[PDB]
Amino acid sequence: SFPVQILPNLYLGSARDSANLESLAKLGIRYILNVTPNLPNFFEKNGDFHYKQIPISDHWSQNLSRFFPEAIEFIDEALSQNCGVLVHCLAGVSRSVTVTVAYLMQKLHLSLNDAYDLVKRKKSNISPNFNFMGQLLDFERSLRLE
Repeated sequence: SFPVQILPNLYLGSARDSANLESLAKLGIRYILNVTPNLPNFFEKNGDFHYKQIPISDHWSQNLSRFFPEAIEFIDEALSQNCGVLVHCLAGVSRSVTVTVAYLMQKLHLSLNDAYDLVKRKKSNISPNFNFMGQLLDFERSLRLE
């Protein structure tokens, strides 16, 4: 299996997907965001390619993880440059799913339902995680404040 395209330039990868830097390059992906439980936050530029790892604790907090903003800035900084972005979850998928849905809500002004549905359309195995769901509804309320 390979990473799915949620939107032009926006890709979502699961733990089992072929994260082959050559496959990625072909698809015209110069950015890569690894979302994974408890890894040190780190980033580096490989000339063309950009790489970043940000933690997303799947703990009960209603807390975003302050990395949602960075994750979005990173995805945004890519999409703006009109080039591929891969949001990858190295363990499972819930975390990268909650990240791209959060992105879709803020930058494409989609509601949770529409955003989540868009992702379910391209990734049917995914299932909701109540904790993350609670955090995204929280996130949407801020956005709603306007």
